[PDB]
Amino acid sequence: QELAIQFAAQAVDRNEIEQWVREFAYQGFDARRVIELLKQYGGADWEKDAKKMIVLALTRGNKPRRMMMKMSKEGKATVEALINKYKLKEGNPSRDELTLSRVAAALAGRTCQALVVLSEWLPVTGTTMDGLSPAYPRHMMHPSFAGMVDPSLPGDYLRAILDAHSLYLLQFSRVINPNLRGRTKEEVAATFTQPMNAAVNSNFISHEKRREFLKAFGLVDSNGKPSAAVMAAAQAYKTAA
Amino acid sequence: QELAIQFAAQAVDRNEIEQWVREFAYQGFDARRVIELLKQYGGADWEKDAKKMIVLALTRGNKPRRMMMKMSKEGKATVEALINKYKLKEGNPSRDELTLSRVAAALAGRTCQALVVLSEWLPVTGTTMDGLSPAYPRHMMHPSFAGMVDPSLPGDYLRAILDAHSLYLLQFSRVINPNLRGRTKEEVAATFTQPMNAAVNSNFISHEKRREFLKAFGLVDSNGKPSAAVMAAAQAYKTAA
Amino acid sequence: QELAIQFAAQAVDRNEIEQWVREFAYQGFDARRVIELLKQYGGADWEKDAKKMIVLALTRGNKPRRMMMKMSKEGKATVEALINKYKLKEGNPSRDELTLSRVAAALAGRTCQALVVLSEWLPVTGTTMDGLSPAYPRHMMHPSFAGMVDPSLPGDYLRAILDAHSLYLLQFSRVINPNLRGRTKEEVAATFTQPMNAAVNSNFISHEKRREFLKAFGLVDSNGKPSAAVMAAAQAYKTAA
Amino acid sequence: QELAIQFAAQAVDRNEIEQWVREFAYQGFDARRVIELLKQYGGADWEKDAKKMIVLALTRGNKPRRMMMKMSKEGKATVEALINKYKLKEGNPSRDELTLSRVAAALAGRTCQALVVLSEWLPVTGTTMDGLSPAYPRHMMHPSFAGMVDPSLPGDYLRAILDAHSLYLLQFSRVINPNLRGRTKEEVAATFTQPMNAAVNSNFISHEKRREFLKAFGLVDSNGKPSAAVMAAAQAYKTAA
Amino acid sequence: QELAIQFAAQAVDRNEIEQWVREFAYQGFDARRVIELLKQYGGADWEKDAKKMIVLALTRGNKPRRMMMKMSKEGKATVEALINKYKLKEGNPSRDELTLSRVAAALAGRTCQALVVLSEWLPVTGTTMDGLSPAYPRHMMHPSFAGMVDPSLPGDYLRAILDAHSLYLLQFSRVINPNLRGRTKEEVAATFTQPMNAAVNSNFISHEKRREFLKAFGLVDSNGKPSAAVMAAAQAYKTAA
Amino acid sequence: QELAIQFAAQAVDRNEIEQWVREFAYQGFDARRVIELLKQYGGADWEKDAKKMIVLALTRGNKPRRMMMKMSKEGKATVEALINKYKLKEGNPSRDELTLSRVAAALAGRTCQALVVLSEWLPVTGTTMDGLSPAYPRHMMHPSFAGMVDPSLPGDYLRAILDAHSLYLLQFSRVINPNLRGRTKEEVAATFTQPMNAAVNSNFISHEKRREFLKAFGLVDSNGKPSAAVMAAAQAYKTAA
RNA sequence: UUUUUUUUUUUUUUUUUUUUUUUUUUUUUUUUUUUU
Repeated sequence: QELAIQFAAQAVDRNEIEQWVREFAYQGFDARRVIELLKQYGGADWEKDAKKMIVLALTRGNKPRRMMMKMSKEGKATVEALINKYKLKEGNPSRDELTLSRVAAALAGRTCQALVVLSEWLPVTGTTMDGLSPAYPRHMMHPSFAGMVDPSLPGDYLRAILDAHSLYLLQFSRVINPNLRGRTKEEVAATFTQPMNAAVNSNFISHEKRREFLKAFGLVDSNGKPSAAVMAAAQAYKTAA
Repeated sequence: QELAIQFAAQAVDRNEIEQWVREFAYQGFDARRVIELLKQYGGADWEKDAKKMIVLALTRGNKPRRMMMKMSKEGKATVEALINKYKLKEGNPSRDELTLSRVAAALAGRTCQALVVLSEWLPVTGTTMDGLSPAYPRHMMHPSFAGMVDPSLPGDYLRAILDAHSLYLLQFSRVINPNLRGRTKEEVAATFTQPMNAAVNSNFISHEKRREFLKAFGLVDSNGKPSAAVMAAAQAYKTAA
Repeated sequence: QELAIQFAAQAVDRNEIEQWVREFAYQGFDARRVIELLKQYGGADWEKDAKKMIVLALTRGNKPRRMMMKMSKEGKATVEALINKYKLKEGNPSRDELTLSRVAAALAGRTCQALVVLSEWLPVTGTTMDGLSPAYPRHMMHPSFAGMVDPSLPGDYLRAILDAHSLYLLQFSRVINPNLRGRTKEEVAATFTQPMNAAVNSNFISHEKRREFLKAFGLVDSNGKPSAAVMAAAQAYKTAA
Repeated sequence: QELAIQFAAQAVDRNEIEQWVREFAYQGFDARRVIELLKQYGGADWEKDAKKMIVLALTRGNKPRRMMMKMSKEGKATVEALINKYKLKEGNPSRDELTLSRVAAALAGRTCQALVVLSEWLPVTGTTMDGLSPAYPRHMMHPSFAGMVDPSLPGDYLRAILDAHSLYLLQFSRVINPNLRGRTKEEVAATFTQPMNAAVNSNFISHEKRREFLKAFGLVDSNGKPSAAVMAAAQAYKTAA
Repeated sequence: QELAIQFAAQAVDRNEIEQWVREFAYQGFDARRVIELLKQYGGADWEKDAKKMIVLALTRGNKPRRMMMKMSKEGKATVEALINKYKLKEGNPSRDELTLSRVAAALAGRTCQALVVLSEWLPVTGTTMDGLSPAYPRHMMHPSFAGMVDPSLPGDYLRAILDAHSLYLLQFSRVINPNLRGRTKEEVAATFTQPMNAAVNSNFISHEKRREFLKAFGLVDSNGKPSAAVMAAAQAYKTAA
Repeated sequence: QELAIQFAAQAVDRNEIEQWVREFAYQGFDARRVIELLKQYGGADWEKDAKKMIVLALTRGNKPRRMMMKMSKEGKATVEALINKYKLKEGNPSRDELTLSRVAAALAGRTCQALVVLSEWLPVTGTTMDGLSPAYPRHMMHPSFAGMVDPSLPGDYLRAILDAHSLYLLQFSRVINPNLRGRTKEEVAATFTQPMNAAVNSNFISHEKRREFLKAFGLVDSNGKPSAAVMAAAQAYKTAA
């Protein structure tokens, strides 16, 4: 009956396992087919509407019918136009459905750049983040930044980017979710660490191209070492409450 | 399909984003509507009644029907006269509605000045605040002070004003809300930091005019550096329980 | 629309605000009404019955019908005689109504002196308070003592009297209220600090006359500095659980 | 109206207050009523049965019908004989009713002496108490010991006896009451301090006679100073968890 | 009425109290009844079946009908044969009833020796106990060990054996009782300290014979001083969580 | 009656006890039944499907119907075929039923080898484990590793492997179980230590064969001493929160 | 001298939240609690 030893003695095929992990992957976040659906509904005006949807998701939220209740007449007409065109939903729906958070996650490059302008209009302001860590990087102030993180970066550097980004996520998750307010750092960390690592390890946008974005935003140097601003934020998360 | 890199490589238009944030803005509070409604119901006697309502909201509270139960005959007639004229409500109602807290928040300048006289009649007395931080600024002893804070001030100075003001808010929020009494500093901070930052970043009263008020109250010097009293209160909040 | 600056630029009238704070004060002014009602129902025998009501409120409680259930035949007749004459009630009723706690609060001078005799008959004994702070002042062992506290006293000294008195209130509030037993020092403090400060800042009995009582009880010296017994009790409250 | 100063200036009559406190006293315990009922049901064999009831309450508990379920045939007949004769009950009944705890509390002198023999048969053994404080006084190992404590003893000495006695109460109350196990020393203190002080300040057995018992048990010397064993137990309670 | 002083002045009869404590003892003294019942039901094959019942109670538990559900066909027949012969029960039944835990408790000498062989088959393994205290005594790894403890041993030595044994009980009680998992060291201690002390102070097996067993197991030396392994485990309980 | 001493004086037969522990063992024989059922449903294609089920259980989870909801068309396909063939269930079912966790536990050899390829796809990534302990062993990244642990290894070495493996289990159990997030290290340890020790002490795969696997994975040397990576992870668990 | 638990637990690019929260010279509890 002890024939499992022979099954274990078998040489592991690296690519045979790589085929099944991509097949049995946690699908739902879409990312690559978000752009496929954006051009399907939007057509030619998909780029202008995507820019509108990034500002909308960053300042207000993910639920479009809830934010429409407390909004201006000018906003009410523009938001409803996007819901009836792109068939936008709220929460975590199917693979073929679109949400405001999914549009911001797929176009992570434009989203991170928009955070420099939209600094004091976010649920967690830049001044609040500056209090925890002096001169906190504005580009890290959204969960979609995890899609811009290069996993090929060295261990100490990769952890320094993720720990600095987790400082915002700790504050942000407690603001948007009221039942996580009383819960400790470790309890809050367990809710955002899983979708964060999934966005870093996603095959969408190559390792070299992702590294170029981090250099352009002024997060890492020519080699890959993070800036003093990132290092201070990563150290602040270690002693955070 | 990976054409999102080209969309991300695009230079972000600062003013194009500024147009949409004002369009998709959160329709809440608005200090302009309060003054517009005060002159609509009051007429000419709106300034004298506003002075009465600021003192009423400072010493008693926001609920007018609840405070009327335990009040003198002189007060009962004057308070009911304001409810039937200005159509005053309790809690968080619609944009077209008025509350005692909204009147005190819109006219933040007069409210701040009234705290110097009404020091020992507040829920949190000046002597109690003096125990935590020696010679605590009396002008910071109301959540409406956030509307007098200048966001154009340097980072270190802007945080010093907000941290000093948060020392009162920590004590005040635990007094008016009984379920926040047992909860830690971080838990209490999360409830008042959001409407505080919204009042600082609000377009009502220019950055230069707001800076003049802080100088007049004796909080900041000719340049913008806060006084020793403000600096001690900001340091006290860092080590607060 | 930004005309609130002109309303704020107005010079604050100290006495105009002083008129409205007394008008919009909590209830239709206490203490004075109690003595006015005591002479109205009692007549000439009001002083002897007040002495009886002080001993009754200090040893038993505020509810007269509840304490009558577990009392001697001699007590049952004397207590019922006071209820039918002075129309005594239980809890927090209207301005024109009388309670055993209100009689003890109005005549704070006689109440504090009675605590020296009635030391081991209180819910919190003198021996129990002497364990927390060596030689705890017996005169502070009732919430009515707040009416004998002089607010004109220097900041450091005024806080020393209130912190020493709060050490008793922390123990007393947890004894009379069972749901406050499990709650921390900060949670218990928030329930008694509000009516305590209201009795200190009350206009009943002059600042100079109140200072004379504290000197007579042996709490403060000829100038206003509290005794070693008061200073030790104030320090004990800072490290109290 | 400020004529309360004249009422307060009056010299407090020690004896006049002493008359009303005994008149308006709270009834719950019995002491005199217990012995009156023991001779009423027992008659001549009341002294032999009281000795049996002290051993029964000390080793087993207060509930007689519950302890009979897990007892020998010899015990079952003797215990039931006491229930049918003295009409013994369980819990906190009326003044005219008797319980095993009330018999042990009324005859505190015999109960404390029985603890020397019944040392390892108690819920909290003498060896367990020796671990907390070396050579712990055996006479203090029952809540009925509070009835033997002399309140006329000096402050430092009176607190030393109560703090040493509370060391047992802290362990015992957590053993019999399972919901008090998780609660801190201060939370446990609040449940036993009220009936403890009531027994100390009770008029049953004079101050001089109570002092003689403490001297006979070897707790205090010829003057009133407690022994090294009591002093060590009082110091152990101050640092107890 | 104060005639209790005369009743207390009476000389306490050591043996008169000793008669009633044995009469009013807790029905659990089955140490004699178990062996008496094993000889009645089993007969001559009682010694072989007792050895089987010790291994069964140590590895599985005290519920014979519950453990039979998840067991081999060979075990199912042997276990059911013991239940139908000795009339074995589960839980806490009457005096003249037998349970797997009662058989292991009565024959404590064989049970403790079986723990050396059955080390990794217990609910709490020997390797787990070695992590808390290096080289933890295997003979102490069962609540029945309390019946092998000599109470005539010196105070410091007696406490060292009990504190070392309590380290296992703390780990064991939390494994078998799931609601005790979240509860602190003090809460768990209160549940096992009472039946532990009862087994130590039990008259079954003389003080000298009990001391010989502890010497034979290698727990105490020729005089009575415990080994370095026992001393380390007693120190580990003091700093345990 | 005290004849238990003679029964205890008897020399314990090591193998006589070894016969009864295997007879009165928990369950039938798990791990053996899994392979027996895999060949029963699978037949010849059981080895290829087992490799697919290992990758599926490691990356997603134990519930097959829940993970199918958020998966690709290619993924939804291969998973549903395995449920209808092997009759796969979710949770803790009967002995004759199969789960994804049971397949991974029985074939522990290939499961440990799959973790060097699938490091960043696990709920707890390798980079996260590297932060707690530098260069954490990738073969210890699953609860099924306990089945590869050799119990015949020396005490200090055996504890070093289990303490290093417990570092992952502490992080993993808090990720998959949300109510264990707030609970301390000791509370989380009590839930995984019991099934861990059961897999180490299990008779499936001999002690010598298990030792060969740990040498092949690069965990222990030629004798049995663990590597510096394992020693650092075991030390990290001792100071872990 | 009781409690006898079980290779289990499989969570999720989302939980997107609001210038709000306005509490009270009040609260007046009782030699009890007796667990295995």
